[PDB]
Amino acid sequence: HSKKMEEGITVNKFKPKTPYVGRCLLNTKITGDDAPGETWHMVFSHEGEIPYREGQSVGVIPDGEDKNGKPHKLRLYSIASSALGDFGDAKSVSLCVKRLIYTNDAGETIKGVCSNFLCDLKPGAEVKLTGPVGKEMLMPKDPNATIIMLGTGTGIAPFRSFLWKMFFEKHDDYKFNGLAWLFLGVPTSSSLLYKEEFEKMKEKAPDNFRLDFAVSREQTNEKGEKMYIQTRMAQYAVELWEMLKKDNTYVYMCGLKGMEKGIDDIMVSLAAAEGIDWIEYKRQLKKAEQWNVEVY
Ligand SMILES: Cc1cc2nc3c(=O)[nH]c(=O)nc-3n(C[C@H](O)[C@H](O)[C@H](O)COP(=O)(O)OP(=O)(O)OC[C@H]3O[C@@H](n4cnc5c(N)ncnc54)[C@H](O)[C@@H]3O)c2cc1C
Repeated sequence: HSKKMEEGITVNKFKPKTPYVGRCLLNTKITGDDAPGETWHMVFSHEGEIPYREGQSVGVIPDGEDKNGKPHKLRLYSIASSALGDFGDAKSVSLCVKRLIYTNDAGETIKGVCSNFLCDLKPGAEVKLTGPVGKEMLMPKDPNATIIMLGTGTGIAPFRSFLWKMFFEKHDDYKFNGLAWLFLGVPTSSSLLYKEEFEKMKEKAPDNFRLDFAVSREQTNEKGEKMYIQTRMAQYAVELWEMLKKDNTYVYMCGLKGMEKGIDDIMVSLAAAEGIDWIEYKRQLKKAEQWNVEVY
């Protein structure tokens, strides 16, 4: 029994030993110059060979060899385009990639392998893909579901996937009529990803879509606290709490591993005020497919 759209999904049609070789169509930097670190939206051609669904991931094998002459290990990326894709023909796949740069123990700058390879791609370059992978983050079957989406940074990718399908496409068997509520936490305004597409979706389905941003370094709450995602959520504590108690409410969380703790921290308090132990309630939601997590 699934409450999610699990029927007929494809998984691992392509594998690390026999990846699908697609080509880069476009690669654009989607963060502003201010932004701490860059994020790029890149689109690849797959000619219909990767039949993915919204919520899934692909694996990427960056070109080159590891320190032992073997091929690099794959890295996973949530797909950021809906199943029809950014061109609406089902033949392309899009990624949202943050370029990883750090400094090691000796103070030397180190570029992360797959992220820099991807962010550096030029239209026409080839890229090795595996997958599709994943079941955790598939959409609910119920077209009148209340869907709450909590993302940080690149974790916006699967919710973009969802939202294109819900609001930018016409489907013969699916018409969303519920309430979708996205919270997106980023550090700067220059780090807001796809804001312009979400603003058009809001205009289109004002009654079906709610939108909240948490820009940590630029926003504060009354106490004067930094606006983190849990910080912005708390401002709607009563409402969210109420939503969580309904059977047709589904929560999805995606992004940096850290976000999980601060959210559990708000929730623990909301629940206890009600005589509810968050740890057990959360476990029951996870079991009923209502609390869906992918952090990395
Ligand atoms: C399910 C899934 C979905 C994902 N979705 C996406 C997505 O949509 N977009 C995206 O950008 N990424 C996403 N990722 C992350 C992605 O898979 C890669 O891990 C990321 O792009 C970096 O890999 P890389 O090859 O560039 O880095 P690597 O060359 O693998 O470098 C990684 C290593 O960097 C080290 N490191 C990182 N920061 C520091 C620091 N400050 N100090 C010291 N060491 C450091 C850690 O030791 C780590 O093991 C996802 C991961 C998973 C599991």
